[PDB]
Amino acid sequence: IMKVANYINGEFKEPSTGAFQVKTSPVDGSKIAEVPRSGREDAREAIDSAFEALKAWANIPAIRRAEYLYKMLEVFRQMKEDFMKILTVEGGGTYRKVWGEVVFTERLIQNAAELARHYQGRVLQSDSESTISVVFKRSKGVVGVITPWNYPLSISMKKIAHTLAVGNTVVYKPASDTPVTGWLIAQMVAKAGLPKGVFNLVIGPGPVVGEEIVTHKRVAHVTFTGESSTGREIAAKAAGTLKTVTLELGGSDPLIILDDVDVDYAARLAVFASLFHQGQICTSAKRIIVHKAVADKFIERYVHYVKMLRIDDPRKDEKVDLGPLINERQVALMKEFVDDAVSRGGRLLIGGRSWGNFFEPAIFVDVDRNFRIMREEVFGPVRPIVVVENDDQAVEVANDTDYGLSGAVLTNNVNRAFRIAEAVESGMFHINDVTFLEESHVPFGGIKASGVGREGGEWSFHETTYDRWVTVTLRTRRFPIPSALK
Amino acid sequence: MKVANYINGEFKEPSTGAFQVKTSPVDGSKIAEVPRSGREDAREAIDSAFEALKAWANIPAIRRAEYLYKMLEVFRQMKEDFMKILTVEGGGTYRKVWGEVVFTERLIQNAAELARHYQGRVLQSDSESTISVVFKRSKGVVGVITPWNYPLSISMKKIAHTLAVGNTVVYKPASDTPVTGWLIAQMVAKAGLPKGVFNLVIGPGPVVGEEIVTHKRVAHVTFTGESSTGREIAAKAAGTLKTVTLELGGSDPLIILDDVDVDYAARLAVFASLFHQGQICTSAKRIIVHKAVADKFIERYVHYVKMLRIDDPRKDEKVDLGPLINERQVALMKEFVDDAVSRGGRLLIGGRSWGNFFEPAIFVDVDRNFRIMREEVFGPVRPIVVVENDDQAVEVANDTDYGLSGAVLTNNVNRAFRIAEAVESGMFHINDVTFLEESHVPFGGIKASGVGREGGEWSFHETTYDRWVTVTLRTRRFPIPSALK
Ligand SMILES: NC(=O)c1ccc[n+]([C@@H]2O[C@H](COP(=O)([O-])OP(=O)(O)OC[C@H]3O[C@@H](n4cnc5c(N)ncnc54)[C@H](OP(=O)(O)O)[C@@H]3O)[C@@H](O)[C@H]2O)c1
Ligand SMILES: NC(=O)c1ccc[n+]([C@@H]2O[C@H](COP(=O)([O-])OP(=O)(O)OC[C@H]3O[C@@H](n4cnc5c(N)ncnc54)[C@H](OP(=O)(O)O)[C@@H]3O)[C@@H](O)[C@H]2O)c1
Repeated sequence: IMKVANYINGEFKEPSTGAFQVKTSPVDGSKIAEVPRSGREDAREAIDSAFEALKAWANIPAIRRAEYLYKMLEVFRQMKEDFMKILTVEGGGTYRKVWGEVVFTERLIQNAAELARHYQGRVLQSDSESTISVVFKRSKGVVGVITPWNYPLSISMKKIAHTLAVGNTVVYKPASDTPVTGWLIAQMVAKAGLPKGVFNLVIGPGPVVGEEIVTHKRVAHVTFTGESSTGREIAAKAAGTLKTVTLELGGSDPLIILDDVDVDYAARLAVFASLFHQGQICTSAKRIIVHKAVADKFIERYVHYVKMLRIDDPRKDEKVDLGPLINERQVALMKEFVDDAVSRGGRLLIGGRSWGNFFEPAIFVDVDRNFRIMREEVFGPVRPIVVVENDDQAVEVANDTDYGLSGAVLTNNVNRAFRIAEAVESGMFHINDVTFLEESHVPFGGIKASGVGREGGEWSFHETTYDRWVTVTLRTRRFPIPSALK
Repeated sequence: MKVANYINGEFKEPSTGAFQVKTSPVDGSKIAEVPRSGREDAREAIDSAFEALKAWANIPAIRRAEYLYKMLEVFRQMKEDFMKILTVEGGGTYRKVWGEVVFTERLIQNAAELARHYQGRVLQSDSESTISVVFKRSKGVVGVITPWNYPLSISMKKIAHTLAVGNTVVYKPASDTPVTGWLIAQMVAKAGLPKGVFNLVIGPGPVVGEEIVTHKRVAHVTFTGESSTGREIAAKAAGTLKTVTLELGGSDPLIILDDVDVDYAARLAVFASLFHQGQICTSAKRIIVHKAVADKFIERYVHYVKMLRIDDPRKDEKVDLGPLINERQVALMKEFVDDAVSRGGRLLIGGRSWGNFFEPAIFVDVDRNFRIMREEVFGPVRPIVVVENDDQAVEVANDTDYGLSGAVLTNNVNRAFRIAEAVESGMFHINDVTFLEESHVPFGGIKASGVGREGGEWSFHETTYDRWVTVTLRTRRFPIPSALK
């Protein structure tokens, strides 16, 4: 009953040119909706609207912004089943995946509302007599939000909800493969009645709409989640107007399994960590590293559970384990990974078939450091298992990557756990749990090629505000020039 | 005098043997031969810092604090040498260089005091049986690239705090102040810091600085300098996803309302606008006065400016202003004066120059199109603008691309706070100079003035990252495969 459109300055509307594109389902190729193909002028209109809305939005008390976010939370709760539907048909997520994403998104919006009133500055001791010295927190201004296709709702809303809570306005450009999720977000914001211009949605190509956002002089900050190469390009262009950035650029997270574990549980945990959402998760367990003393048993058990994974149309029922990859380019890439591994002498334990956008888990052993699946982020269900002889070796292999997002170790030994945790070069680490653990109010982010900054709760607030030192001097002073005085 | 790099615990010549002669801005006399290092010397320093990183970051903080307390001890014995070099090399007066040295002692001590106290967080987990904490970790090897105006205090704020928190350092001082940098390395060497923890490389920004900024093993660059340079650095830094701290100058407003002690305001304004010949990022560069006191203010201000004594800063302790750092700066100030005259500006006083010396040029009848209103004037040329009310004062104050500091002079609490809130700057001062600065406060700007904050724990935030770690104490069930069982 409704057309998909941009949302700019309180109004749903077509791109100025009227150009559109057809969004199809990765499940079966069927048509989902025609969507805007916006260009530079649509981006500019959104930026100007965000800019004009900024001062009124930033200057109201935090409690008023919290109120708007609680309204959004209310509307989101009403829209849950619409979001689940779209995440499944447009993004290819299974029922359990999209259910989890929606539950997390509810928690994120609530978290941002909860924290709005409580972001504190500092009162300082002055080294000088008769002076008051404090630090306020101020919003950065208009913030560009540029997001990916894998968890398009939760990733977008973590950025959007927290950025808004602290008095910034937003220009949001969703991934081209997930525009309907972006439009549903705009629907939610509009029904919650946020002031015009405070939130704007522009649907269009990254190299056009996104680049205008990154280079516009009125944008103060860009928060971006996507590929490491896209991020470095954005960071470079952002420097032109000295805007700050937050960048979460993918990972190749190590899951380290020691010899003292419950092997069967380790295998159940490893299967979930490595293959959930078809491995299309930035903090997926992309490189599995097992101690030789349990390697045979682990590999056997891991493959045993992988055999059970059910791959199907995710709309079929609630128990489907894996849906399709997002598009044909992803399938082609996964084929290259498999092909490279096999040609290098790698042992394909299980899997390898694809059809349309579907791609089965493909598990390898007997790999070395020059395999493409050891050297690159594998954003799909192709996974190497590496056998190591001791903990030093576990750490060496774990760190032999350009990335550094998350990581995990399974062991019951407190010494081995903590030593490995300290030595693994990552922004996040988890002992006895999956690599993709995530909470709404924790600092989520990486080091090395995985990007810059942290998002979640107050860490998001840190990214999109600045500290403002203000003093009051209560005494008159004498000055060193002109020395001829008095 | 001959000066060298300090790399991996050793004072050494650049590998080309290339050197150049540094002269005094005061009289053009020789001061020293200094390295003209290249990309290989920078690479060596970076490599040394990288190899020293693990051992330096992983010792307890109290150990790093001890080294800093030792640096403090050595610095205290070298004070006079720093003052000498700051005057002869940088052109600073006795009062200026004394102030910089006192502040530098405080900076080093502040970094030592704070090292053991930088805390992470223990969080509430939304999950059962889960411990959730956040550690602070060193970023790695940090490049520090510095300017010539306050070469000691600016360098040490960055150096000491960055070291305190377990980073190693590659330092490239400004080409006009390389002896200051060498003296810093002397201080570090005598404190006995482990080899490679701190490294000095003297050479051209476009060669040595470029290599630091683009090298794969550098984790962070902290930079103080011109806005244009900063933008180039930030762009280059993106190639390897290193983070940056940038302080890029200012065009700070000093706002004077009609309820002030006018004579006091004039005295304060002279100090704020013209100390170190206005070569301060937080100099009061645009003076904005309420019409009700403007005539009286302008007269008193010019009266005090008249009294300033400009001379060889080596002469005695009472010289008010020395020279500018070089002839390029004098030529720039002449451009500013030329533009103001051409636009109808009224030169109330000053403008005389000889060699690197320049007598403060004060203009009235200026408007928003003058270069001295539109650009950072890093030197002794200052406009005074007259406004009719507080709204206009704010409009003029914010009509700049910069946003570093600013100040308002008034006894009215409502006007002071409303003006402070409305002025777009990273720092603001009520009833004091624009260039107020302490060792442990967040110093930095917004808009074109740069990115990030330095000073105390704010320096720590810039050169560390947060690291979320959890321990899960229960086993759970997972959603795939659903067939389980
Ligand atoms: N670190 C994390 O927290 C994390 C978690 C989730 C996702 N991811 C990463 O995201 C990757 C996949 O997502 P993706 O394919 O969407 O990554 P992407 O190709 O880098 O694109 C991400 C977003 O940037 C836009 N874009 C492309 N070029 C741009 C440009 N020149 N200027 C501005 N924006 C531009 C894209 O728009 P278009 O769609 O129109 O091209 C999209 O909205 C994963 O491989 C993973 O690396 C990382
Ligand atoms: N915001 C603040 O805290 C603050 C306070 C003090 C000074 N300043 C600013 O600093 C300006 C004056 O200082 P400045 O003349 O030294 O500015 P600058 O020309 O930008 O140079 C600063 C430093 O950067 C180096 N440099 C030049 N090009 C480089 C490159 N391509 N890559 C890496 N490094 C490079 C310089 O080395 P070389 O000497 O070899 O060129 C110097 O060490 C003032 O105008 C003001 O804007 C700002």
